[PDB]
Amino acid sequence: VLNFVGTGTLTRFFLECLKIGYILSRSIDRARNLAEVYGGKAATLEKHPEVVFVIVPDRYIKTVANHLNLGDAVLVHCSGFLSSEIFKKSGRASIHPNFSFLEKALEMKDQIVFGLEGDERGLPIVKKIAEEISGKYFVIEKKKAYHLAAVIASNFPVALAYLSKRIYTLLGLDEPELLIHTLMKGVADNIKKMRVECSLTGPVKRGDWQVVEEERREYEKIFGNTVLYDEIVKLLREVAES
Amino acid sequence: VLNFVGTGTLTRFFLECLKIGYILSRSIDRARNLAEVYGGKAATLEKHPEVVFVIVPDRYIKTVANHLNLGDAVLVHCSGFLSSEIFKKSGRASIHPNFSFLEKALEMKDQIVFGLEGDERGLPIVKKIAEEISGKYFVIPSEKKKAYHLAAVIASNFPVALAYLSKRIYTLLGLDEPELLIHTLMKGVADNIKKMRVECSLTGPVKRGDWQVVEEERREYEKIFGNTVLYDEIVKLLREVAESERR
Ligand SMILES: NC(=O)C1=CN([C@@H]2O[C@H](COP(=O)(O)OP(=O)(O)OC[C@H]3O[C@@H](n4cnc5c(N)ncnc54)[C@H](OP(=O)(O)O)[C@@H]3O)[C@@H](O)[C@H]2O)C=CC1
Ligand SMILES: NC(=O)C1=CN([C@@H]2O[C@H](COP(=O)(O)OP(=O)(O)OC[C@H]3O[C@@H](n4cnc5c(N)ncnc54)[C@H](OP(=O)(O)O)[C@@H]3O)[C@@H](O)[C@H]2O)C=CC1
Repeated sequence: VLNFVGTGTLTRFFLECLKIGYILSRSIDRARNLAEVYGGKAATLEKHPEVVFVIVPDRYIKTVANHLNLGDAVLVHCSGFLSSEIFKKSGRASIHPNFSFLEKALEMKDQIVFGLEGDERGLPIVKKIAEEISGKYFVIEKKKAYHLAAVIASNFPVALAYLSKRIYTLLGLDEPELLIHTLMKGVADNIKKMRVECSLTGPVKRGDWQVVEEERREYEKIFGNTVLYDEIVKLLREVAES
Repeated sequence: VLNFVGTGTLTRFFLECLKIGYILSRSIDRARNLAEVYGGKAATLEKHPEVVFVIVPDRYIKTVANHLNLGDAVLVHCSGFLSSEIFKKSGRASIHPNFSFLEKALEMKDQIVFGLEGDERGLPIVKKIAEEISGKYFVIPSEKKKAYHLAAVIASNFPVALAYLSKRIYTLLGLDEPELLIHTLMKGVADNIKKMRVECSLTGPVKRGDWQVVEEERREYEKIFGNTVLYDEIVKLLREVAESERR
C-alpha cells in the first residue's frame, strides 16, 4: 500500500509506474491534485498510514519522517547520499533512481538503474519496487561516492551546457539550446558506444596545443579566469592518454 | 556551381544533398569514384576550377588552397576553428556543420545548425546552402570563430571529463558496465536541454540547497581525486544556474 509524502515529480514518476495509500504534501491542494490522477488521499496533517516514501529535499527527509510517526509501515527514501538508517527504526530502505527529473523523459524507466540498501524488511521491498520498473539495480557505506558519481554525471554537465550557452548567447545565437543539445547528446551516446577512453575527440585529443592555448585566452576573456578550463584539459589528457 | 577538394566523408555529404564540376583528391581513383557517384573529374594536378569547397584537415586548408591556383571562384572551408580569412582572397567564406560524420546518420540533416562566416559576397553563397540543407544557422564575425569553437568544445569534449570522473568512481565501487549507467545519467540531461532552457535542467542537491551533501560530497571528492578544484568550480556555477531561476 505505497504511501508517498512528497508532492512534486518523482513521486509522480513512481505513482505513474506502481499504480496506493496516502499522498501527502504541505498543502492538500497539491496532494489532492495528484491522488486524483493516480488515486489516494492527502495532508501533512493526515491520517495514520502503514511503505512510506518521503520524497522531499535531503535535509528534510529525516525530520519530515520523525514527525508523522504512525501506523506500522516500512520507511523509505530516494536520496542516494543518505542511508535509511537515518530513520533509525524498523524496516528501513533507500531507493535511488540514477536519473534527473522532465517527468516525460523519465518515462523511459527500463533504462534507469537503482541504488538499493536497507535492512530486514526494507531491502527486499525496494528490490521488488526496483524490479517492477526497470531491470536491475545495485546495492551499497559507499553511499557517498556512489552518489557523488551521479552528481558529476547528471548535475555537473549542466555547468558545461550553461558555460557553452553563455558564450553562444554573447555570439548572437538567440536560442542555442537546440545546438548545445545536439552536441551534448552526441557525447552522451558516444560515451556509451565507445567506453570513455576511446570516446574522446577535439583539440587536446589530437595535439593541436596551439588551439588549446589560444582557447585558454578566449576562455579567460569571456569569463574571468581559466580554472575550470585548465581543470577539464588536465582531465581530458588523462582520458586522451588511455 | 560546386567543385570540391578532398574526398572526405564530409564532401560525400554536401554532394549527396545538393545534386557539380571537378572533385580533387591526391588519388585519381578516389576523385574518380565520387565523380562516378555524383559527377565531376579529378587530380590535384587538376584542370582549372572556378566555388571551391576545401574540405580537408584544418591543417592543410590554407596551403592546399594556395596550391589550387584557379580563377574566379569563391573559396570556403568547414573548419570549426579556422576562419575563412585564412584564405586571404576577395571571395571567401566558412561553413561549419555542428555534427559528427556515420554517413547516413546524416539523415539527421534537417537538424544541423550551421556556423557560417564568409566574405561580403562569399557569405550569401554559404548562407544559401545552409538554408537548403537545413534552415538552421547563424553568421558570426571572422574575429569570433575561436570563441564559437571554444563553445563547441565545452559542449562536445568537456563532458567526457565528467564521464571519466564518474566511471572512475563506479569502478572503485566495482560496477559492471559503468558507461551504461553514465549514459543514462547524462542523456537525461542531454535531451531535456532540447525541450527546455539549459538552466531549467539542473536538478541536483545544490539546486535543492542541500548544502549538507554539497559539502560532504566535496570532502568525498577530495578523498577520491586528491583535490577539489574541479568540484568547487562546477558547484560555484551550478549555485549560479540555480539562483538565476530565483528570479
Ligand atoms: N533531483 C535529483 O537530481 C534527484 C533527487 N532524488 C532524491 O529525491 C528526493 C527529493 O528530490 P527533488 O526532486 O529535489 O525534490 P523537490 O525539491 O522538487 O521536492 C518538492 C517536494 O518536497 C517537499 N518539500 C519542500 N520543502 C519542504 C520542507 N521544508 N519540508 C517538507 N517537505 C518539503 C514539497 O512540499 P509540497 O508538496 O508541500 O510543496 C514537495 O513535496 C531527495 O531525497 C533526493 O536525494 C533522486 C533522484 C534524483
Ligand atoms: N569530421 C567532422 O565531423 C567535421 C569536419 N569539419 C571540417 O571539415 C574539414 C575536413 O575535416 P575532416 O573530417 O578531418 O577530414 P578527413 O580527414 O576525412 O578528410 C580527408 C580528405 O582530406 C584530404 N587530405 C588529408 N590530408 C591531406 C594532405 N596532407 N594534403 C591534401 N589533402 C589531404 C584527403 O585526401 P584525398 O583527397 O587525397 O583522399 C581527403 O580527401 C576541416 O576543415 C574540419 O574542420 C567540420 C565539421 C565536422
